[PDB]
Amino acid sequence: KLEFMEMEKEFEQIDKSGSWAAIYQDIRHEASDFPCRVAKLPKNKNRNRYRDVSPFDHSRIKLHQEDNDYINASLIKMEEAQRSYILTQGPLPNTCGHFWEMVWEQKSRGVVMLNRVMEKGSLKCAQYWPQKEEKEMIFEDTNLKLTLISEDIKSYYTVRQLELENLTTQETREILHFHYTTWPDFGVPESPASFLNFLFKVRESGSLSPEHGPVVVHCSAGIGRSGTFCLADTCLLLMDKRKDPSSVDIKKVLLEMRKFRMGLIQTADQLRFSYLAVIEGAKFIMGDS
Ligand SMILES: O=P(O)(O)C(F)(F)c1ccc(CC(Cc2ccc(C(F)(F)P(=O)(O)O)cc2)(c2ccccc2)n2nnc3ccccc32)cc1
Repeated sequence: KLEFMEMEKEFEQIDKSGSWAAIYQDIRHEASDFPCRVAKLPKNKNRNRYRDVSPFDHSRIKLHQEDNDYINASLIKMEEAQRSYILTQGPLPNTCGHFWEMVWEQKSRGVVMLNRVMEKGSLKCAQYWPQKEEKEMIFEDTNLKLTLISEDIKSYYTVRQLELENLTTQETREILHFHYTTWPDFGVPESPASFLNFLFKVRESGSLSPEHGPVVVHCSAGIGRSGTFCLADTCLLLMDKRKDPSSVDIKKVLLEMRKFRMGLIQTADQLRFSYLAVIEGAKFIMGDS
């Protein structure tokens, strides 16, 4: 498979020449820009975790509710890869109900969390799901109830089964929560293997299938590690769908993705890691004969 050796040789070359930073800065400065007027309305200020991270008006997710339909969340639809994702911020203490409301309305089956719950700090996230099976939580504003059904804690991530119920209709659905616990803000996962294993667990669960609503992906701001996660998944899908893997251009795919939500992939190391996981990941998908 000389085609992979090439990419690897290229990757090695970029590593040698120390040009990941330059490649990344080139990509980000060609990023598109769109309005975020709704995110900037005075009434939505307390719904945004970060002043400068906002969903574009054209791709933001709307809550089918009365008062305010706003949530800092964006729909990323990748046409060629045949995959959609909803990227959002780690829930605020006042937006946890909106968060589950969105999961319901969009019929999402899975939630991928890539950050850690933080009570203090400028990079945090509220405890939006039950820590204890016996202590379920009710979101009064959106009339929803959620219960932890199961939990399987592993080394790099935790998989949970939750049960969400619309109190207005007594209906209930099973939501899978995949929490990668060792991914620091502005950092990279423990390792490619670790990341790929987590990603494969999410895939095999069916949470990403078109049958359900888009998987909801978030970290703290919903752009750096969420951006890295989605880019890798997307490129993997493309290398398998396309006749030749080497034809996948990380820059072009990242730019396409950035049309839907700003700042996806926050550091050059995240970009490099992204391509490293795609190289290794794609090798796996085509070699277990
Ligand atoms: O994995 P993630 O997504 O959770 C992350 F860790 F990468 C992340 C954490 C925090 C921020 C908001 C930030 C910094 C910031 C602001 C705007 C952007 C952007 F997308 F708009 P850009 O196009 O410029 O690349 C990017 C980064 C922050 C950094 C450090 C500490 C706290 C918050 N932020 N948001 N608003 C800010 C106002 C002042 C300073 C920093 C701000 C952004 C990303």
